[PDB]
Amino acid sequence: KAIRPLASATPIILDCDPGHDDAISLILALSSERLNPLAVTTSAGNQTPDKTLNNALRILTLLNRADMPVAGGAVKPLARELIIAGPKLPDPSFDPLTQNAIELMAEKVRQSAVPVTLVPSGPLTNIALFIANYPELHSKVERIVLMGGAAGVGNWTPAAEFNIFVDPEAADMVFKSGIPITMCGLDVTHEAQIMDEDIERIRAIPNPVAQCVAELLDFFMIYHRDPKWGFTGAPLHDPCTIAWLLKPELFTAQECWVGVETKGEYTQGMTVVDRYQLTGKTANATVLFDLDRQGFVDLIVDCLSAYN
Amino acid sequence: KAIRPLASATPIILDCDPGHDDAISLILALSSERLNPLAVTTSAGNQTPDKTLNNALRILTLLNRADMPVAGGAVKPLARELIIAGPKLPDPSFDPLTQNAIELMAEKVRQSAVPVTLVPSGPLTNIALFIANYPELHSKVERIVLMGGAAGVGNWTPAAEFNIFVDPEAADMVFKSGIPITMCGLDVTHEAQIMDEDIERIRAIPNPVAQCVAELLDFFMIYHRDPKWGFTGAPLHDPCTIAWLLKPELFTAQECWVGVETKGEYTQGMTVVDRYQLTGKTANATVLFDLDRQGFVDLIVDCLSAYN
Amino acid sequence: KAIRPLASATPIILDCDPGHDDAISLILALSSERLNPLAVTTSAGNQTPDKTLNNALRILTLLNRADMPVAGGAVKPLARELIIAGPKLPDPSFDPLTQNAIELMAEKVRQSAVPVTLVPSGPLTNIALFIANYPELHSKVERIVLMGGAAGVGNWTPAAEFNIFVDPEAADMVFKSGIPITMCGLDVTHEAQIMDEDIERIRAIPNPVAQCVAELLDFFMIYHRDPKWGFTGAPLHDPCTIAWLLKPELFTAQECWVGVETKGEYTQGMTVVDRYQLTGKTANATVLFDLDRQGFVDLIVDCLSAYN
Amino acid sequence: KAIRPLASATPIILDCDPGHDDAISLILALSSERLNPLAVTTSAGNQTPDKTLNNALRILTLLNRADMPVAGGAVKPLARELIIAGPKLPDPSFDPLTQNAIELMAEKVRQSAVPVTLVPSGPLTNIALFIANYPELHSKVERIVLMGGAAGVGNWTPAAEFNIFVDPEAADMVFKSGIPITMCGLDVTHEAQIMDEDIERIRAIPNPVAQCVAELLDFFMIYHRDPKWGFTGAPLHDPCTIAWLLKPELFTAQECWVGVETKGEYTQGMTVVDRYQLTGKTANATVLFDLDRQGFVDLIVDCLSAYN
Ligand SMILES: [Ca+2]
Ligand SMILES: [Ca+2]
Ligand SMILES: [Ca+2]
Ligand SMILES: [Ca+2]
Repeated sequence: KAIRPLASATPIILDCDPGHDDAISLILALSSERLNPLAVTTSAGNQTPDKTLNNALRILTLLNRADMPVAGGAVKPLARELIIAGPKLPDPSFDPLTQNAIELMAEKVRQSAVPVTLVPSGPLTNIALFIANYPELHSKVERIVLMGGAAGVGNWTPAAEFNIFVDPEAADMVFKSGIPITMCGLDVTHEAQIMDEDIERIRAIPNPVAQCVAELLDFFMIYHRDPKWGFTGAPLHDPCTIAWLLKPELFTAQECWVGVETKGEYTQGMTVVDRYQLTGKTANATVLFDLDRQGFVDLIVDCLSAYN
Repeated sequence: KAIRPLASATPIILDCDPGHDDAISLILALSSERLNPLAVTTSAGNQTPDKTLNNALRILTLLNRADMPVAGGAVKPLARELIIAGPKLPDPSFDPLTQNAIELMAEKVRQSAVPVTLVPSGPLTNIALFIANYPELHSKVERIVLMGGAAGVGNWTPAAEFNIFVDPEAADMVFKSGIPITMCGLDVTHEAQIMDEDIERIRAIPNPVAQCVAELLDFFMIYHRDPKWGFTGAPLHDPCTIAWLLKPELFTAQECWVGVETKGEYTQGMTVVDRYQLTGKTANATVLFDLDRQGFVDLIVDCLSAYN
Repeated sequence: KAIRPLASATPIILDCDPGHDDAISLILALSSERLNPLAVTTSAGNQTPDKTLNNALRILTLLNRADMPVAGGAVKPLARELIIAGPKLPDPSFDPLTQNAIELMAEKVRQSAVPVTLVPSGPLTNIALFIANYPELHSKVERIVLMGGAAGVGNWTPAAEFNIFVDPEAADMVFKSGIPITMCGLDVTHEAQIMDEDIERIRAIPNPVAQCVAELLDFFMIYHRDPKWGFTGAPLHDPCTIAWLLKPELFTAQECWVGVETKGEYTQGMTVVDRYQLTGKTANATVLFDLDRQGFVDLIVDCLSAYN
Repeated sequence: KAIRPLASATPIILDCDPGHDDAISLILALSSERLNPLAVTTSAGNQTPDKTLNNALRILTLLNRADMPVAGGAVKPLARELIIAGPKLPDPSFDPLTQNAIELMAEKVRQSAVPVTLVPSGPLTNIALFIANYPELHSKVERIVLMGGAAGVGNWTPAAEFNIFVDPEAADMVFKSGIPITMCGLDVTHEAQIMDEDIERIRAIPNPVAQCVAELLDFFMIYHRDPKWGFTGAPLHDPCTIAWLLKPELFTAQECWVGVETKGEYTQGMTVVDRYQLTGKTANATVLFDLDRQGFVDLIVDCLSAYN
C-alpha cells in the first residue's frame, strides 16, 4: 500500500522531531503521489533524539514504508542543550540507516535531477548544518518549507515559538541562507483548527491510517486546547507545511523580511517579521498568515483516502 | 473657561511630547473636573525638545490655562539620541517655568496629600529619571498610566512601538520600578478608531476647543491611515490614557508580566508581554487589549462639551 | 584643623560609596588647599545606601568637617539591584542634608563660577542621573575623574571591574555624555601598591588622620592581597583620582575611545578600551595605564602632613 | 623528503586558513616524526576560500607532500560573512580531494585507532560543524589545540582576536563542546617573537624549506611590527599550536573557564577567560599565557633541520 510518486512529483526531504503533529505531517506527505519523499531525518527538541528517531520508525512502519531512507540527526541544538521535561504507534519493523543525516541529505539532493524542497517540522539544527556544510548544493535546493516562528506572539516564551526557541542559531542560519523559504508559523497554524465534525469525517475514511489520525486528533482535542489560547478546535501545526506544498492557494501569504533574534535578554528565538515594511530590508521568506480552514480539512480527508 | 477640579479629583501629572495625539490627550484631561492636573512636563522623541515644549504651551494657550505649571524635560533619551526626521495651534501667550522638570514633578508629588498618577504619552525618559532619583516618593505615586508598547507587533520597528523604541532604557526602568502601571499599547489604540460620523459629532460641539479637535481628526483621516495598517478610521493613541482614568470599564484589561528588551539585535524597544502566562513571572502591569470604541467616542464628546 | 582651599583651587564634588578606599580618597582630597570640595554625595554598590552615607559622615567627622555639604544619593543602580553580601571610624557628629543629591550637585555646579570637576569613586548612578537631568549644566562641568573600569581584565567578573559592573547603564551614559573624562581603571590602580615601608612612613606623620590611614593600610595588607592577583603590596584604588588631580604627571595616560558593554552574555560592565586604535572612533576619555608608584606614595605623605 | 611519522606519533588534523603564519605551522607539523598529519582542511577568514585552499596546496607542494589528503572547507562563517579587504610559494603540483571537509575529518577520525587531535589555526567554522554533526566521534577526539582568542585584549577589535571574531558562533560551539581544548591566544603569541639573530639561524639551515621560512620571517619583520604593539621582534602565532604539541613544557598554562561572547554590542568575538577564578565555573580549556621564547626558537631550528 505504498503510494508511488508521479515522475513529476515534487522531491522533498522530511526533517522532523515526531511527536504527534509531525506524525500527521509524515502521513499526509506519504499519501500523495504529487510528492516524492527522498528521505526522512530526525531532529530533537523536547525529547531525546533516540525517541524522535524511534517515533519516525514507528510512523514509517504504520505506513508500510520500511523502504524509506531514514537517519537520526543532531543529538542537541548547535549552541544550547535540549529542553527535556499519548496514543500508541506500532513497534518498528525495521532499523534506520547508520548514515549521517546531513550526508544522507546531501546524497539525495546531489542525486536528484530536480531541485529538492526541504521540509523541516522541528528545530532547524540539521537544516542549518546542511546549509553551512554543503554550499555547493544550495542551487539544488528549491525551497525550505518550515513549521516554526510567529509574527509577534510566541507559544513557548512570549516572543518565541518552540521550534525556533530550541535552536535560534540554527534558525538564524536558515533565514540568512539565501535559499527560498516558506514560513508556516503560529499565525497560520493557530487558524488550522480541527472540529469534532472534522474528526468524524476522518474517522469514517475506511482505512487503518485514517483511524490512527483520528485517534491522534481525539487526543489533541483533550490536551491541546488549554482555554487560555481560546481555541475552538485543536490546531494542527506541522501538517500546514504539506498543505502548502499540495495546495498553496489555501493560504494567505506575504513576502517579508524575517530576522531571528539570538541576542536579546527576553526575546531569544523570536522571528521578527516585517509584515508592515518598516525596515526597508529585502524579503527573505514567504510568510503564511491565514488559511481556508475548511479547505485544509477537505485536503486532509482527500489525502487520507489514498490509503484505502 | 478653566475647568475646576473637584476636591476629590484624581491628581495627575501629564508628561508628553506633543504633536497632535498628545494635544487631544491634554485637551481631554483639562476638560474634566474628575482630574486634577498638577503640572505638564515635556519629553522629546522625533522632534527637538524646544518644539515639544512650545507645542505644550500652544495647547495650554488654546485652553486658556496659562496658570498650569509647565516645564521642559530631558533633551534626549537616557543612552541614545533623538530620532529626528499639520493644522496650527495658537501662538503661546505665556512662558514656561524655568524649574527642572523632575524637580517640578517631585514638588507636586511631595505636596499632594493624595498619591499622584503619572501620565506619560511620549518616551519615558523623564519618568525614569524621576523614579531613579526620588525613591522616597514612590509611595506617593499611585500609578503610571502610559501610552506605549505593543504586545507583539510594533509600529516603528517590527517588534517595537515608537515611544518605547525612542528610550528603551527609560522604559525598562519604569517597568522594573515596582510602581503600578497601566500600559495602553498598540493592541488597544489600534482599535480606538475615529470614523467620519464621529468627527462630525465632535465638530457639532459648540465651542472652539471641539473645533480644534475636529480639525486635528480631519488631518488624521488623511495622513494617519496608511492602507498597510488596514484602519477603517484614524486611531487615537494618547487619549486612551485619559479614557482609562475616566472610564476604565471601557477597556479589556489583564494583569501581565511585561519586560522591555534593551539588548537584542532586532528587538530593542520591544515590550515582551506575557499574556499567556508562559514565564511564571509576577505581573507588573495592567495591560489594555481592547476597548468599547463607541463608548470611547461618547466619552470624548461628553468631555469636550465641558468647554461650552 | 579644616584646610582652607586657595581661591584658585580646583572645585570638585566627591561622589563616593565608602568603605575604606573611598575614605582615603576623601582624606586626601580634604587635605589639599589646591582642591575646593563643594559637596560630598554618596552612591551604593555592595553596601546599603544608609551605610555608605553613614560612612561618609564618619569620615567627615574624623576630619572635623561637619561644615561639608553631604547628601545621600540613589538607593540602587538605574536598571539593576545592589549587590549585597574593618577598623573603626568615629561615630558621626552631625546629620546630612536632606536635599536630593543631584539637586545638591546642580546647586553647587550652577553656583560655581569655575567649571566643576566631578570625582566619582563608586558606581556611576548619581553622575548619570545628573548628566541626563541637567543638560544645561554640562558646560559648567570641567571633567569627570572616575575610579572604575579596566582595559581588558576585570576584578569582579573576568571582563568587568566592580564599579562599572554594579551599574553598567549609568557608566554607559557617562561615557556617552560628551563631558571630558579621566578613567582611573584597574590598569593603573593595580600598580598603586603600598609597601610595608610606605605604611611606616605614613604612620610616622604626627597627626591622628595619618594614624587612621596607616591603620586602614595595615588592614589592606592582610585582606586585599589575595595571592591570585600577585600583588607585592596592597593596591590603592580610589585615591588615584585625587593623585591625578594634584599631580597628573605621575601617570602614563592616553586618549582613547571607551565603550561600556551593557548587552553581552558574559561581558556586561566591561569597559572596552581602544588602546590600539582599532575602531576609528573618536576618543572620549583620558585613560590612565601606569604610574610612578614612589611618587604616588610621596604625594600621599606630603598630603597627610597638612593635618599636622 | 617526506617525513615518516613514528607509529607512536600523535595523530592530528590541521585545519587552517593560510596566509603565512599557517604556512609556518604546516611546515613545522610536517617536519616531525612525532606527529601524524592525517589530513589538511581549509577555513577562510579574510581571504576567499579558493585562496586559502590554493595556498594550502602550495605549501604542501613546497614540502613534496602531494600525498597529503587535503580538502577545502566552509566558504563562509556559520552566521556571518567573510571579512575581505607577500613572498611567493611554488605553484601547486596537485589537486585537492573533492570530498567534503568534515566528511574527510570524520573518515580520518573514525579510522584512527588512537584519538585524534584537531589543530585549527583559523576561524573555527569547520571544527564547529564537525562537533555538531558527528557527536558519536567526540570520544575519538583527543583535544582541540587552537590558535585564537585573547584573555582580555584583542588585535581586531579591542575585545576580540581575529580568528574568534570572524566566527564567534563557531568558537562558542567549540568551547561548549566538552572536548578538551588548549587555547593558544594572543597572551602567549605576543611573546613568541622572532629576532634578527633567530632569522639568521634559520636561514643557515641547509635546506630549501628553511630558506622559505626565513623569507617569510623577513617579511614579518617589515610588516608585522606596527610600532603601536611595541614588539621587538615579529610574533609567530599559529606555530605556537605545534610547539605545544611537541614541547608543552615551553609554556605557562592554566586550566580556565572560557566563554565566547556572541551577543554584546562591543564585545562580539571576545574570549572571556576566567584566569582569576571569579565565576565559579568549571574549567573547559588549558589556556597558554607565556612561553620560553628562546626554547621556542630552538625548537623551530631543530624542526626545520628535519628537511636537510
Ligand atoms: Ca514538530
Ligand atoms: Ca505622544
Ligand atoms: Ca569606592
Ligand atoms: Ca591562521
